[PDB]
Amino acid sequence: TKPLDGINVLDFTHVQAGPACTQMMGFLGANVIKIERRGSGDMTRGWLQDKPNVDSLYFTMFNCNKRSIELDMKTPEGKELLEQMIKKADVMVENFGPGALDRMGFTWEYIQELNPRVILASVKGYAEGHANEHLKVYENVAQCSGGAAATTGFWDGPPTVSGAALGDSNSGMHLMIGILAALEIRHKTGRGQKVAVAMQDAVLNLVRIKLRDQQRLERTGILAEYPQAQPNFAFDRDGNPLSFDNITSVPRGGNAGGGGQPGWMLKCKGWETDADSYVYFTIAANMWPQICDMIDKPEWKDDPAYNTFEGRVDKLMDIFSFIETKFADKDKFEVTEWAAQYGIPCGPVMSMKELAHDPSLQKVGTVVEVVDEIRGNHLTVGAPFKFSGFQPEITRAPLLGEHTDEVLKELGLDDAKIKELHAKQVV
Amino acid sequence: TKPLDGINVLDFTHVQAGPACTQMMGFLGANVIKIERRGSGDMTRGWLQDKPNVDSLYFTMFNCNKRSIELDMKTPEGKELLEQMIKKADVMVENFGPGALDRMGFTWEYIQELNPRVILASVKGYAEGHANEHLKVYENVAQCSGGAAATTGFWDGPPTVSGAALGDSNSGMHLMIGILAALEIRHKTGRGQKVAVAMQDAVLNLVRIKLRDQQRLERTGILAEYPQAQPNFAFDRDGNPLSFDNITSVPRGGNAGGGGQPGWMLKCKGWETDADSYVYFTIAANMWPQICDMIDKPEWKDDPAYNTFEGRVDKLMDIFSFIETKFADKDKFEVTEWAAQYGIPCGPVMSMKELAHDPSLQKVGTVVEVVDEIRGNHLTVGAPFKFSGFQPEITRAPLLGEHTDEVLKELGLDDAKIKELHAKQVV
Ligand SMILES: CC(C)(COP(=O)(O)OP(=O)(O)OC[C@H]1O[C@@H](n2cnc3c(N)ncnc32)[C@H](O)[C@@H]1OP(=O)(O)O)[C@@H](O)C(=O)NCCC(=O)NCCS
Repeated sequence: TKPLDGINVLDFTHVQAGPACTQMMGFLGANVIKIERRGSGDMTRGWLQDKPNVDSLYFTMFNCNKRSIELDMKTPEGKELLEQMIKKADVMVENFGPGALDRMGFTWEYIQELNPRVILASVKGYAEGHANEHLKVYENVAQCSGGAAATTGFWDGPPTVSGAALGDSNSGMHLMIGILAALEIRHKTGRGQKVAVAMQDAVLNLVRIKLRDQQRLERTGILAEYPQAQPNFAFDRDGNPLSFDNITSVPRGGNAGGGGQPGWMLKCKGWETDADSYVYFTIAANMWPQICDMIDKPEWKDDPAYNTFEGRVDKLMDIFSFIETKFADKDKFEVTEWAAQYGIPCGPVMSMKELAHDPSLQKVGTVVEVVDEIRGNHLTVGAPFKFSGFQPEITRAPLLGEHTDEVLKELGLDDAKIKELHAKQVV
Repeated sequence: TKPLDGINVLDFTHVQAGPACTQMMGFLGANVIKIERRGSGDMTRGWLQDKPNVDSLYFTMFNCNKRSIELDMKTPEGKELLEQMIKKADVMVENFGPGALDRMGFTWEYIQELNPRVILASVKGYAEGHANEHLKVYENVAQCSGGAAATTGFWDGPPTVSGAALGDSNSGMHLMIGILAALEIRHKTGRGQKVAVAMQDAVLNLVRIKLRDQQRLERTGILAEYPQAQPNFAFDRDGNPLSFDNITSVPRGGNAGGGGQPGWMLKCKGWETDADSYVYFTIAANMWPQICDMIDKPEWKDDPAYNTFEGRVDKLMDIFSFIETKFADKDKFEVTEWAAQYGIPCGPVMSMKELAHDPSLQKVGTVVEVVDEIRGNHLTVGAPFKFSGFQPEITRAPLLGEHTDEVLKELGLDDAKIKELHAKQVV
């Protein structure tokens, strides 16, 4: 009915990486109890707010399907409460930076003694045992540490950060694989495990195709399909030409295909006026004829300077310029619909405005209107996994300490034991 | 002792998205049996080969921990073998493009009739029921459909793809979450499920913070922390300033922070000839004092134009421009180490060559040497999740059809039948 119904998650996480993971577990039915610092709670609450003294969108789009309890974990009575909650939890999730939980008294070793069944899941910057184990890491630092930044953007520009959250949310989703894997192993052992994802490794996993390319480069000295391998196409900022004579580490390739077969980002009508008025167009080698028909170049079906991967390298960027020319007069949608007639893989650059209001994404539950009576409704990204046997029921993100008392009742605490704790500045 | 021990995966997948997912399952212990086209098989085998007549690195770095059987599924005899295999399978992963398996005869409904326990997992371009459900989609096409390209690169350049495989490996990791969540649910119901991830939605899920930004922009007309909101810093290509006056959809922000904590990509010594000689440098709020001592500008500790996020977010670029000057004569690693002395969140852009031979990434098992006695050893990325109770065991990718016979014999077949199928050109 819902894969994580009845899994309870003691969630210590803050910001993006850890909360993204617990939220998505929440969307699959887990009972996520989020533990927050007394007074402020999760930073994201006060970051980039749109209305004052209202939880930010940063917070709400990463914290639906959870309850909040405030807790000072430095206090004798808070540690006592934690022990009870650990005994009821299936997974504890944390992204606190190294040794921190151990310093609260909750080493993996003691946790095992409190609940041999509980899984301990962590996000960190670097793996345990890495020389950089101790370094401090946010989204873009991890994109840098993991290879994305070096391999993204252009040959004549800097390393470029990706808009997508290659380091926070992607670590989050990786962690969520770890957690589920550990739940799968517990069915056979009766025991919990420790599991950790490092932002660098999560990034690296997504840039695995670039570690393909580094080895290709080391062994052959060239990467035929990169723009720098087309003679006198690519120039550094001083007008000097670029080739694989000089390159010993995988370079930026602009809008080249990557793991996609050859491709490029082509202008559509209005690109001067509209930043996102562009398609991506792919030359699959198996599609050469189809493409010649579309662009009205029958002469290129048989010329061997044009009809194999190999002949095409001499000229790839000239081909792409010539295709661009046909799109000169059509918006990205006309171009995608035209391309689709030929089966060619080609699609528009969707702007975020287009995405936030697309009827298709709301039909399938991928953009979702969350009903929030307190802060006002708001959009969010649902579950990118679709299942035959159930639908996520997303509900609004918790207010600070909203559920503190309700959670203490589920633990078995009389109403005056709760009164004590508020006054003691534990909760 | 290995989370997917005894899970049997009927793997139909090719290229990157699907295989990434089944490979990672194989690392966690799954019995992955890859079905391949008679004669050529997975097209990655012959795409960017480094040695002739040898499976490429693209194939080997996405197809460890699997066996190969060749099979013609359009044949009566091959459908019969498929039915037998589906009855032994726990999960059946596919990325064929829509309706394809249904046309082979294996609709979800017949599959259930064969095995009410099997999970059917799919990668698709767009979600079932989306207007674009039928479009063909590779890596960078999905990056475009999902919002990443629109929000990646610079305000004065084109939408830009990421070097990270946001569309393929990303999608395959999200699928892997769907698969594990379905295995968790099957312990409770005894039943399999259908599960699908669309590349558009996998991308969009990593781009959630950009949906936060769209809504902030819609509600307030401005994004204070984006470069375009510091007066006269940002210019479009032909001499004209840029502001949020004109911007209704989240724009490209160069190497801005992404979140609530501003950062930039900063030149280090050697940048004019070394593409990856840069550092990312994040102004955390709490860390401004320490930033002021590393810099040796102590005037900024009490100047309110300088010591608050509100004070800071109109001179932000001037500030990075001056921190950058401190780094002109030091490298990457020097700068980072200077910055760790103050717990400042700063790190190097790692190059792919630095990462390919980094000793830490090899010690923690994230870059792993694969022992491949037929093609030569090669590197690959291993498990990004680290577990206290087991270690993945990485084992080389299969030769086309290497395991056909072996797998037919596990299907209870007879050595006469086997040699008949080879001859009948079905295997
Ligand atoms: C995000 C990150 C950089 C934030 O750093 P930070 O502002 O220093 O916050 P910390 O996580 O280190 O926690 C602050 C301290 O207060 C403690 N603390 C936090 N909440 C508490 C509470 N509810 N009660 C008592 N103590 C608490 C922590 O144990 C920690 O203790 P310490 O002084 O012994 O180190 C850090 O958590 C991190 O690098 N984690 C891994 C990677 C990551 O998630 N970063 C990207 C952000 S999405």
